[PDB]
Amino acid sequence: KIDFLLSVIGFAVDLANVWRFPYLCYKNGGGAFLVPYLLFMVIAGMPLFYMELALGQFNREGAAGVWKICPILKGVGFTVILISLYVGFFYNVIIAWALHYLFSSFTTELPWIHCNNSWNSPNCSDAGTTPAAEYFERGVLHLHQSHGIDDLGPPRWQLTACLVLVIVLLYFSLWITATMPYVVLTALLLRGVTLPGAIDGIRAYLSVDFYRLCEASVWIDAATQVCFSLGVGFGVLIAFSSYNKFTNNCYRDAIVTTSINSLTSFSSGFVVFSFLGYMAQKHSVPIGDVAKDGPGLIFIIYPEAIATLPLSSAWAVVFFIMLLTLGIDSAMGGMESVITGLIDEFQLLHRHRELFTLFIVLATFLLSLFCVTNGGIYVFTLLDHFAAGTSILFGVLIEAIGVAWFYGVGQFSDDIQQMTGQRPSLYWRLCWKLVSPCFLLFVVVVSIVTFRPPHYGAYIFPDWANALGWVIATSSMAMVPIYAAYKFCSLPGSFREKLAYAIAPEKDRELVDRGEVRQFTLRHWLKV
Ligand SMILES: CN1[C@@H]2CC[C@H]1C[C@@H](OC(c1ccccc1)c1ccccc1)C2
Ligand SMILES: *[C@@H]1O[C@H](CO)[C@@H](O)[C@H](O)[C@H]1NC(C)=O
Ligand SMILES: *[C@@H]1O[C@H](CO)[C@@H](O)[C@H](O)[C@H]1NC(C)=O
Repeated sequence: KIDFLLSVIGFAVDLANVWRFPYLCYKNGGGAFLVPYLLFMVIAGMPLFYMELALGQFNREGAAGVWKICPILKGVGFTVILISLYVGFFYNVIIAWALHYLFSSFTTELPWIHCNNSWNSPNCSDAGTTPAAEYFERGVLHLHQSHGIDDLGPPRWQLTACLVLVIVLLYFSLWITATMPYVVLTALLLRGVTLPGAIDGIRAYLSVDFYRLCEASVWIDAATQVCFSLGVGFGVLIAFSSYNKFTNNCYRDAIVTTSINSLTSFSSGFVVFSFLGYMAQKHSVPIGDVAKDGPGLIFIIYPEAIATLPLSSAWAVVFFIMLLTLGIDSAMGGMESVITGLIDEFQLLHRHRELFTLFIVLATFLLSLFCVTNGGIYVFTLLDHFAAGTSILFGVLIEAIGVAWFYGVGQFSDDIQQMTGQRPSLYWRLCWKLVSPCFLLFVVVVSIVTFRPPHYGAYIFPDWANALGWVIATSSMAMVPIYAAYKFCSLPGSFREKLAYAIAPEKDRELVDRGEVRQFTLRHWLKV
């Protein structure tokens, strides 16, 4: 009971629900993003969470070692590793910013208050631009000294020192902590509720605009955010569930996890939009013109909310300590999963583990050094747009198609019944077989066909930036066909002989050899 309670609480609050969710909610309107989020969640987030839990718990192997049930579909074990590496590249800049803010918040006069600092412009408006946004973009990022993604400039030494500290802390780390976010968020929520002009920001939150529901960006954003929040599509759920006993049940875990995650996301968006409405009322501007729909929205929103609070310095220190802890936890989880999977896959990198871990850490630091330069927000935006999205949805769709069609929904249900004593009902089987793959395929095709170039406020990325982004997405996406070709060419025999062992499970060896392959009959495919 205590261990199970602490298990659900751990996944409840993370960097996805605190940082990315309000950004994507403000970008898409507020309710026109809430509707697709719930629609995609209740349909294809719980079934995939349950499927990943059961697969990991039964196979008792890592992200790549599970695929002995469909030997040809193993490139999705390296696709997820590449995706996690790409995410971890830009996942450290958030922690560097948090460290910078925590260090700079150790004073009696906060710097994001008034328009008298050396990093200000004649456009600054004290109750143009706000002092908090001007501080973030001109005294921390120094974005005004870069023309665009073409003109980056040398890295800054302060953010480089913060990055080095983050890297060493992560490497050496790789009751009180688990309850600080709840208290801090409750204080912020109460303060935002009891503020003038918050009702407008709440009305703008709980109101659906049908004109944006006919687009595609909001559907793609909701689909990607569901996977980012729940944790599916990264290969960490399978690795974690590899040690989840055998008799532990998975549907009860999935239901509670999904419910708590949804509640936390809703509360975070509520707080952010309430403060947005207050500031819009204060500055005599509409809610849609307060700030830019960029990744650094919380770093502009939250300093002002702390400033409107008594004893603002202590609250600032506590908030940024909490943010640093959350980022460290998420980064540790991702890097641990990547390293463990790579070590397990190759038996050569087992006598040399510390060297491999040091090499991975060094490479991640070197490739994350690109976002510390003057124009690093452009590289951050490009990575955020292109590392996840089409690649993660493609990997999730391939995993679902494999596990369901190529293996057997009935066989998966029989395995689950053997594991836990209860065979899944018709809702789960139908969702695994038909409902989820169709909605994933539609989203993938829509995302691929539609253009949607990235931008940062008013900067428009050139053609070569989009080409590079598509290159780095395709690099992760294209691990399935190459492994399929290698596996097909490695097996011996003829076309039928190779195809028999390429798709049948490794537990089916004694039966495929004696002229009996289950995947060669219509009844196997036509069953739900
Ligand atoms: C990209 N990774 C990040 C966030 C999503 C995916 C999953 C991974 O898991 C974390 C985690 C922490 C809190 C909430 C949700 C996920 C994790 C940390 C420590 C130990 C295990 C897992 C971290
Ligand atoms: C702003 O800065 C100037 C010069 O640093 C200083 O003299 C002044 O007192 C500050 N405040 C106002 C309200 O001008
Ligand atoms: C400041 O405002 C003026 C318009 O009054 C605008 O032309 C200029 O580009 C602004 N400066 C910056 C750095 O955005």
